[PDB]
Parts: sequence; C-alpha cells; structure tokens
Amino acid sequence: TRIAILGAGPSGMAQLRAFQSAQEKGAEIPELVCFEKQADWGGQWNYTWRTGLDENGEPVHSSMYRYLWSNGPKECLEFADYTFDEHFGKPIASYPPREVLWDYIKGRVEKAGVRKYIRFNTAVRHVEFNEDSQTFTVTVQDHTTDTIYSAAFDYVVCCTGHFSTPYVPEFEGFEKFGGRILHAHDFRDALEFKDKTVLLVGSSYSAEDIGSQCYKYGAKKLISCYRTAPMGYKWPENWDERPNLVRVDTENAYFADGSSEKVDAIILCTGYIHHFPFLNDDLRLVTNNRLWPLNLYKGVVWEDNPKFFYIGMQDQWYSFNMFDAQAWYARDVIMGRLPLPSKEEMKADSMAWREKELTLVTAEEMYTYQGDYIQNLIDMTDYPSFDIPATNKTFLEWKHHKKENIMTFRDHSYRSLMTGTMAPKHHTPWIDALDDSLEAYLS
Amino acid sequence: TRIAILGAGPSGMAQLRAFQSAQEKGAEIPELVCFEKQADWGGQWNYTWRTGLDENGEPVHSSMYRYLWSNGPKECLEFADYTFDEHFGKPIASYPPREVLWDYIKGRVEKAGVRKYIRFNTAVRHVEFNEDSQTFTVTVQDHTTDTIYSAAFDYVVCCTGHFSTPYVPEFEGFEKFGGRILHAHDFRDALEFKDKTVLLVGSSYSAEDIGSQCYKYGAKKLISCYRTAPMGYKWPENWDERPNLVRVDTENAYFADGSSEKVDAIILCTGYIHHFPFLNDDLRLVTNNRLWPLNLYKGVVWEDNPKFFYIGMQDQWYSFNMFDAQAWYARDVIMGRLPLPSKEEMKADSMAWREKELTLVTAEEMYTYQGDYIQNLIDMTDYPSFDIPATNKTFLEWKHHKKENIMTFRDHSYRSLMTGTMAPKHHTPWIDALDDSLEAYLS
Ligand SMILES: Cc1cc2nc3c(=O)[nH]c(=O)nc-3n(C[C@H](O)[C@H](O)[C@H](O)COP(=O)(O)OP(=O)(O)OC[C@H]3O[C@@H](n4cnc5c(N)ncnc54)[C@H](O)[C@@H]3O)c2cc1C
Ligand SMILES: Cc1cc2nc3c(=O)[nH]c(=O)nc-3n(C[C@H](O)[C@H](O)[C@H](O)COP(=O)(O)OP(=O)(O)OC[C@H]3O[C@@H](n4cnc5c(N)ncnc54)[C@H](O)[C@@H]3O)c2cc1C
Ligand SMILES: NC(=O)c1ccc[n+]([C@@H]2O[C@H](COP(=O)([O-])OP(=O)(O)OC[C@H]3O[C@@H](n4cnc5c(N)ncnc54)[C@H](OP(=O)(O)O)[C@@H]3O)[C@@H](O)[C@H]2O)c1
Ligand SMILES: NC(=O)c1ccc[n+]([C@@H]2O[C@H](COP(=O)([O-])OP(=O)(O)OC[C@H]3O[C@@H](n4cnc5c(N)ncnc54)[C@H](OP(=O)(O)O)[C@@H]3O)[C@@H](O)[C@H]2O)c1
Ligand SMILES: [Cl-]
Ligand SMILES: [Cl-]
Repeated sequence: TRIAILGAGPSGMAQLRAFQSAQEKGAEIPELVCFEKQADWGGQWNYTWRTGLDENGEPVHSSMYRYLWSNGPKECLEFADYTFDEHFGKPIASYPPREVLWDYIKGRVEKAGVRKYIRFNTAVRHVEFNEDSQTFTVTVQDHTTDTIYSAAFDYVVCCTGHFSTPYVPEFEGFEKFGGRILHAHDFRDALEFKDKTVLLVGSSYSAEDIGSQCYKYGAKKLISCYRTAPMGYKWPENWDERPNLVRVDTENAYFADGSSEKVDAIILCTGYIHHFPFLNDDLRLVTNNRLWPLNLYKGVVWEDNPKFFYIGMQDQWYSFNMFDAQAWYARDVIMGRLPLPSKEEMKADSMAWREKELTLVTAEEMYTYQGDYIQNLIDMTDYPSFDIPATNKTFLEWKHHKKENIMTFRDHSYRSLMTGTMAPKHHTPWIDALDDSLEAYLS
Repeated sequence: TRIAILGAGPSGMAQLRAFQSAQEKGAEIPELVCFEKQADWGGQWNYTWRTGLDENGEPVHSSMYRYLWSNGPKECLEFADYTFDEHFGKPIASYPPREVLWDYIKGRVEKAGVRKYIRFNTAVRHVEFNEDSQTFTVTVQDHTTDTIYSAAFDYVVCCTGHFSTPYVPEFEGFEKFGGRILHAHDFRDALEFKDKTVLLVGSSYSAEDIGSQCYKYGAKKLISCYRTAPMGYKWPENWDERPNLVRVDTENAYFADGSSEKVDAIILCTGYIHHFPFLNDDLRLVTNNRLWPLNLYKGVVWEDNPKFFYIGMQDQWYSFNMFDAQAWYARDVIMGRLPLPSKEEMKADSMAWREKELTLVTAEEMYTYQGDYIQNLIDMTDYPSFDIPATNKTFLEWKHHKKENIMTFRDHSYRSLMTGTMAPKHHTPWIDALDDSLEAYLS
C-alpha cells in the first residue's frame, strides 16, 4: 500500500513526520512518495528572488519577501513533538525572521530522516482516480530529467497551500498608469520603494506588513485603501488610510473620498485563491478563504472520495501546530486506526461545523473556534495534547499588542506552552533590526 | 469529424481562417472548436497590464509592453489573402504600433466570421490520445463557469506559442540585490524606469527594444551585457555594452570586464522556453528556439502521431505570413487533400531540412532559408503565391537600416509585395512619437 503527498511545505513535512513517528514507535507504515516543484523544502518559508514563473516555467510559489518576520507569537506555532528549546539550544525572542523559522521546520524533518521520500524539482500535473482499480494515477513532470511520467497510489494527501495564486482585481486605468503594478505575491525587496509613494490596496495581514516593511526601509509615503472597513491601527506620520480606490491616471489615484494623490507604485494586497490545476471536479476543492471550508470531513477528508485528503486548506490563526493535528489524523485514517463514518454522517458533521462558523463575530471567537477544531483532532490521536486555551490567550495578548502600537508588536515576548519558559526580549527593537539573517538574529 | 485548435493568437486565428476559406469555396469542412485562455483574441498582440499570473491563476501570456511597435517591415508580415489596403483603406507607414497590427489581425477574422468557433476564458489542461478509439480527449477549465470538462476530437492543432514562458537564468547575489529584478516578459511601462539606471542582460530583440524603449521614455543610463558576442550597434551617449554579468551586490553589478556600476533594476532579456504543460511525452515538442525543430514533418506535422499538429513553433523572421502557410498545409492534410508519406520518409525529409539549417551562417542565409521553407508550403496549397525573394530583399534592407542607425530604423518605408504600393513616411519620427495609440497613429 502506497501514499502520495503533494508538496513539501510545513504541511507535507508534517505528513511525512506523522508517518515517521508511527514507524518509530514500531508500526508498519505504507510506502510514501512526496512530490515538490521547488529544489528544497519549506514551502512559503523557502525564499526566492524569482517572480511570476520559476526556472522551469511553473508558477513561482513563495509569496515571502526580504525582512519578513513571524507575524504571530512563535509560541502559537511551536511543534508539540519538537520544541524551540530542542532545536536552538537556547531561548530566543518571539517573532523570529523567516530564515529562523525555516531553519526550525527543516530541523524536525532533518532529525526524522524523511528527506529520502521526496522527489524535488518535480511538478504535479494531474491526479486521476480510477473506478476499476480503486487507485489514483499521479502524473508529474521531473524538471531535472525533463521527463513526464505517472505512478499509481492508493491514497493521496494534497498539501499545495492556498496563499500562492493571487486574487488580483482590476481597477479602471491600470492600462494607462505609468508606475509598477504588482500583487503582494510579487513583493520582494522593500528597498526598491525607497523614497517613493506606495499605494497598498487591501486591509489584511499583507497590507499591514508590506506597508510596515516599506515604512521601515525608507519609503516616502504610504496609502492603504480599504474595501469594507478601515484597518484601525495608529499609523506613523507618513501613512494614511483612505476608502477604496475607484480609478487611476497616468500618475494619480482617485478614491471614494473624492481625494487624489500622486502615486509611484501600486501593490495589490487583495489575497489569494484556492487553485488546483492538477485536479478535475471530482477531486477539486472549491472555496473562498475561511475557517471552515465545506466538503472536508474533520476539515481534511474529501467527502466525495475519502481516499483523497487536504492539509492546511483552512484560513490560519493557528498554523504549524494545526497542520500537525491534521496530518496525524489523515495518517490514522489511512492506517485503518480511525474508520470513517458513512457519507451521510460526514456531511451532517461538516454541516454542524459550518453552522458554528457562521456564528463567529470577533477575532477572539475565531481563533478560539480553530482552537476547538484542533482540540477535537488531537484528542483522536497519538499527537501530544497541549494547552489550547492557553494558546488562545496568547493570541489575545498578541491582538492587544497590535492595538496598542502596530509598529512595536514584534517587540513583546510570550510563554512557551510546550516547555513553560518565558521568551527573552530580543537584542534589537524591530524598527532598527535591518538585517534579516539567521546569523544576525541568533548572535 | 472534429478539430481542436489550441489558442487564438495569429496562429489559431490563421487556422480558423484556413478552414473558413475552404468552406467559402464550397468544400465541406470538419467541426472546429478553438480554446483560448484570454478574454479576447490576438495572442501576444492582446495587451495586458497583468503580470505573472492572470485573474484566473493562469500564467499571463502576453510579453508585450506599452509603446511596442512592429520590429520588422509591415510588408514582411502582410496576409496574402487580406491586405493592409483592404483593412485600413489608406496607405500607412511600415512599423505600426501594437494596437494597429492587433486591429489588423482581428480584421481578417472579423470579416471571416470565425469568432463563433472560439471558447474564450478557457484554459487547456491536458490532451491525451486514445489508442483504442484513435481520438484525442482534451480537458479544459472554463473560468467563466468555473467548470472542468473534456471533449473528444479527431485531430488537434497546437497554437500556444513559444515566447511566453521565460528562460530566467540566475546570477550570483540576486537574493541580496535591492532593486527590481524582472524578465523581459514582465516589462510593462517604460516610465517606471524614468531617471534610473537599468541593466539589460541579453543581446537579442528584447534587449535592443526594451533598452530603446527605456531610452526613449527617459531612463538615466543603460547597460547591456552579452553572453557570447556584442549586439554591434551604435548606441546613444548613455548606453554601454559590456561582457557578461558575473555577480551582483546590494546595489552594484560586476562584469567579466572587471568593471562595476551602481544599478537600480535588472531586466533579463534572456528569451523563452518551449513549454507545454498540457501534453505528455508522447505529444510534447522538446526543442531550443531555432529555425528547424525536429519531429515536425514540413515543420508542422508531429511525427510520432500525425493527427497532432504544431503551428508557429519555429523561430521567426517571417511571422503572420508563415503561420498562414503552415495552417493552410495543416488543413489540407486534415482534409485528406495531401496524404502523408510513411514515418520513415517523413523522418528522412526532416533530416534534410536539419542538415541545411546547420549550414546557415549569416542573417541573410537564415531568413532566406525560412523563405524557402514557406515557399515549399505555399506551393502545395490554395494559399496565394507571393514574391518571397522580394520579401527576403525587404529583410535585407531592414537589416541595413539597423546597422546604419539603431534608433532610426523605424522611420523608413518599404514596398508592399501584395499590392505593389510604396508605404508613405509616418507623420512623426519614432523618437518623438510618445503616444502609442491606434487613434494617434492613423490620424
Ligand atoms: C507571505 C506569507 C507570510 C506568512 N507568514 C506566516 C507567519 O508569519 N506565521 C504563520 O504561522 N504563517 C504564515 N503564513 C501562512 C502559511 O500558509 C503557513 O505558515 C504555512 O506556510 C502553510 O504551509 P503549507 O505547507 O500548508 O503551504 P505552503 O507553505 O504554501 O507549501 C505548499 C508546497 O506545495 C508545493 N506545490 C504547490 N504546487 C505544486 C505542484 N503542482 N507540484 C509540486 N509541488 C507543488 C509548493 O512548492 C510548496 O512547497 C504566511 C503565508 C504567506 C503567504
Ligand atoms: C514581446 C514580443 C514582441 C513581438 N513583436 C513582433 C513583431 O513586432 N513582429 C512580428 O512579426 N512578430 C513579433 N513577435 C513574434 C510573435 O510570436 C508573433 O508575432 C505571433 O504573435 C505568434 O503568434 P502565435 O499565435 O503563434 O503565438 P501567440 O501570439 O503567443 O498566441 C498563443 C495563444 O495561445 C494561448 N494559450 C497558450 N496556452 C494556452 C492554454 N493552455 N489554454 C488556452 N490558451 C492558451 C494564448 O492566450 C495566446 O492567445 C513578438 C513576440 C513577442 C513575445
Ligand atoms: N508573516 C507576515 O508578516 C505576513 C505578511 C503578509 C501575509 N502573511 C500571511 O498571508 C496570509 C494572507 O494575508 P493577506 O492579507 O494577503 O490575505 P487575506 O488575509 O485574505 O486578506 C484579504 C484582503 O484583501 C482585501 N480585498 C479583496 N478584494 C479587494 C478589493 N477588490 N479591493 C480592496 N480590497 C480587497 C480584503 O478586503 P475585505 O476585508 O473588505 O474582504 C482583505 O482585506 C495570512 O495567513 C497572513 O498571515 C503573513
Ligand atoms: N516588436 C518588438 O519590438 C519586439 C521586442 C522584443 C521581442 N520581440 C520578439 O520576441 C522574440 C524573442 O526576442 P528575445 O530577444 O527575448 O528572445 P531571443 O531572440 O531568443 O534572444 C535570446 C537572447 O537571450 C540571451 N541569453 C540567454 N541566456 C543568457 C545568459 N545566461 N546570459 C546572457 N544572455 C543570455 C541569448 O544570448 P546568446 O545570443 O549568447 O545565445 C540571446 O541574446 C523575437 O521574435 C522578437 O521579434 C519583438
Ligand atoms: Cl525521532
Ligand atoms: Cl470571405
């Protein structure tokens, strides 16, 4: 019996780690093959200067940029089976830069010895399910050998992420505008916008952080514009929030204010779409970005074909943590440890979760909900229980530190829920920490 | 009997025109379905401000930019069945802007009434050939309905182009550089580089023209770097050619000169790759960009499966013209008018064309070769013969005007080979024609 794992970001890495853990405790595991289009693992966390399409012509995956740091508390994404203490050997602050968390997630799978299951530089083209043999044919392109080939699997776990294919709306006059227009997905070095005026269309995490990054590295002026409601924070002197963009000139932007501004560049921070070009409608998840997509029993088993799974397709307050709980659950169903109920029962269960999701009003209610979801998963499994209510509270602190001051939220510290140890303050306040390297953060 | 045409650029447009022409002369034609991922026809010639991935997540197709004009004589790409005189009603100059040639190619297919065969906003996912039924299954995603479906065809003609998926080599230090790095494919408005220093990596048509465009719209400084040999032309005061880039700094570029320069942005003009993600190895053309790719009988019939065709996959001195000769040939084989020889004979014929291709040294020998190729095609077909040697000579003039002065080559005029009428001088010299619109060019 044979499993295909699509992708080697945190989620695929988690899926390999789950099986390896079960084998380490003496269980007999299926054969595993994992396909990844990049040359190395880490998903989003593997930085690249590339843009649009990669060296092989596949859409560039990572949306990450220079100077990116964790945007939530480290301790809200710690692995229950592999702690920050184990990995780094010393305590570190709470909002590590990209390279540091990349080093961290690699460390777990390095220790586990699961690299050997991965075929890198290989893009998944198609997954078909055969009624007759009751198996999946996965067709891939190996860009090392420039060969296209297919292989047969009994179950498939899709871990290809949903923050990679941009949602890019059009505004009137974009075809006339003289400056750069880009989506957040293409943002790389904040220095390219030094001494320039940047319009940021959108009001979520990308808007906040890309603006923050441009501010930090010396842009002249920043303008956020919002669709429904204002971001709400106290922005520095050279950053305004305006109602939505309506049109654009050779050099100006016009808003629902009636106001006007000369603008050098426009960065669309409008989010992403769930896009699976390697799947037909029988297997293909269709959803907007939300806490409870439909058709996923326990949020991971595909209801129209329960031998196909999805990891991490929910919107994210929790992350690494959650993928783990998902991957452990996926594995125990694949291994026959947790038999699936009937299709009617699955659908009724998923309806209950959707009813509750539509109930949610406040940030607190939302991550508490994801908290409840994760709790339900970890209770069914091998995976070590940890203090979820206490993680929720850590989120609550985090939200407060953002309300207090949006530029200084990364200068606070929190208690690890795995080890119990309060994180130290970092050696340099965020505003002044211009060097984003692992090197400089750990020294 | 039923045909699938993949793409509605010049080539797919030509393929539909070919069939329509045969029906207009009273022949019974097959059913035609043409699939196009954009919302309108024209291929490269349909401009978009978009970059990387389009509103549906498909790779953005067009490589074209603001202010692009024909880079060869108009009269070298005139349709033999639909003249510039017929379309515009007046004589026009010889290097029309993008919008003008777009208007022109649309005109032929507007007159022909072939739009009705096209499914726009539909991306081709996969083409399989079935041994049992001797037919092709084409799977597509309709982004209007968000549905994925498949349909059966007896022959397939692939017209998806080969100047869209960038070849993007890496140079040391790109992950440290502070400015924008982009491939020519992502170049949009030359105004974004006003008063800046731009490095152009490459030594072909994109290098020449993107530099030219940046110069024309007010860049501070330009640097071309070449892999094998220098471009050769006399560049204006603020533009140097130096040997290849070796590495890059936070803000500087270093060359095999040993020389150094502060640089604001890097535009890789390093060309494209043949990429067909919708095809398996049984159907998939693998080739570098050249005058005579292998495995294409008469340069269009796929030798391992002669019910599958390729249009326009050769490198291009001729263009529109050539696609016509190819499409007319494809059609006459599909229609049984020109029976295919045996596989051995096809391979031997292709070998002879390859032998000759490797003989070619000079620009003149090269386009004369493609001229001979086109001649061989049009003699086998319905398609009106026209003076190819005289078109060759028009290319020769064109090359001379480029050697004379690379910035003024677009200010010359040539004799139409269809109508025989010398083109008038344009109303504004190229350097001063800042407005790129159809509107402004025809007034
Ligand atoms: C800019 C940005 C910043 C973020 N910052 C944080 C943060 O600070 N903290 C946090 O908790 N979360 C953050 N996230 C959320 C992020 O989704 C998770 O941290 C995590 O990366 C999810 O991992 P994943 O493996 O499920 O998806 P991904 O990390 O996207 O991995 C998907 C993998 O699948 C591969 N793949 C996709 N298609 C194919 C194909 N056809 N064939 C082969 N391989 C394929 C990709 O190469 C990739 O490796 C951020 C997300 C973005 C976009
Ligand atoms: C920047 C640039 C400038 C150029 N300038 C000139 C010039 O001045 N003069 C000249 O003679 N030639 C020029 N060319 C050469 C150009 O190749 C031809 O002029 C002509 O555009 C080739 O047409 P085509 O139909 O064969 O390919 P394309 O024009 O590229 O059309 C291919 C079509 O297939 C579609 N497609 C691709 N994949 C899919 C899919 N999977 N599903 C559905 N549809 C798909 C695309 O949307 C596109 O419409 C230029 C090329 C480039 C890149
Ligand atoms: N580590 C980091 O610092 C960091 C940085 C960036 C991103 N990320 C991660 O990336 C993920 C997504 O971040 P995200 O903000 O890009 O996606 P997102 O959370 O879905 O944000 C979507 C935003 O786009 C806006 N939008 C959509 N259409 C619009 C339109 N037509 N006009 C104006 N606005 C429009 C939405 O407006 P409405 O609110 O009105 O619907 C919303 O503000 C998150 O997990 C986040 O953690 C992390
Ligand atoms: N209408 C217009 O004005 C216009 C503008 C742009 C493009 N186009 C069209 O687009 C098509 C392609 O033009 P193109 O120039 O982008 O593709 P191209 O003609 O294949 O040019 C390829 C170039 O990339 C260079 N290159 C490849 N790898 C390199 C490396 N590692 N380092 C440095 N240089 C490298 C090659 O160097 P080598 O020479 O050593 O091999 C060559 O100079 C042509 O049909 C052209 O008509 C038209
Ligand atoms: Cl272990
Ligand atoms: Cl007609």
